[PDB]
Parts: sequence; C-alpha cells; structure tokens
Amino acid sequence: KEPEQLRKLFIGGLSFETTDESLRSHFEQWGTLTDCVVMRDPNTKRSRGFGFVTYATVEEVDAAMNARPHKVDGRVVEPKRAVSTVKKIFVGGIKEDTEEHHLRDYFEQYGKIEVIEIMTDRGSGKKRGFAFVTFDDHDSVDKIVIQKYHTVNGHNCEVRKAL
Repeated sequence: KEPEQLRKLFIGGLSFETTDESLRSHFEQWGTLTDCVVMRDPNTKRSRGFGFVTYATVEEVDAAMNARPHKVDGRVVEPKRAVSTVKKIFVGGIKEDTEEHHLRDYFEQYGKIEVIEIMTDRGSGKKRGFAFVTFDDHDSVDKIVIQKYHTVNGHNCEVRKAL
C-alpha cells in the first residue's frame, strides 16, 4: 500500500455548506475514499472552508486531480496533494548531452509543459548540466518531486521545485 500521505488531497476553498458526506460523495467519483473530513471549528462547528480526502491508491489521487476543476456544492475547490505550490522545477545532473526532447518526452507525462530551459554557460554557451521545466499546473510538479528517482537520458537526475 502506498504511504497514506501520498494518497491524501487537501481540498481548499470549500463551500461552508460542504460536509464530510457531500465532500465524500463528490470525491468518491474518482476512487475509494478511506477518509474524508471537512475541517470545522471545534466550538461553533462552522466549516473552516477546507478538508481532506484520502484515496485508497495514488492512481485514484491522480484521477481526482485530472478531473479538476472540481465544483463541490456549487463552488470550485482547490485540491492539492498533501505536503512532502509552484509550476516550475529544477532538473539537475543532466550533463551536456541532454537535449530538450529528452526532457520533454519524460516530463510531458507528468503534465503539460510550457517552457523547457536548458541552462548554458553565459560565457561559453556550453550546457551546464541542468534545466528548468515549467508546467501549466502545479500538480505536475507535485507528482514529480515526490518521486524518489528521475531518469532522463540515462542520467539520474536531481529534481526539485524551482521558485
């Protein structure tokens, strides 16, 4: 079983009318939910406007994220994977033989790429062995940086959020 943290979505921007039950009914469209909670004030029981859902598998999380935008109880909400929000990554260790198509063909499977920037030496124009990739959506980055490994053009790459 995948670690539970990797199976959780934080759902921000809830309708205050959303309940555990309606949040669950919504998000069960994309998978089995092992947990589903709307955060409320301990005293007033008034919604705090966010909650979390936990799916049985990461593929279900992916399904839910791919089904954004989610309108729950009339309001578009903001699902994000639980922490381990940017659209850009640093990709290091790609050396001088890694080209844009290597980066694209790999990373485009995480989501839509807007910019690939292979870093070259300001003086010499030689590849510096790292790149930045900008995606159209943060979940691409969130999926990427939770991976233990990235292999691109046969290189073991170091990938992290870029800001």
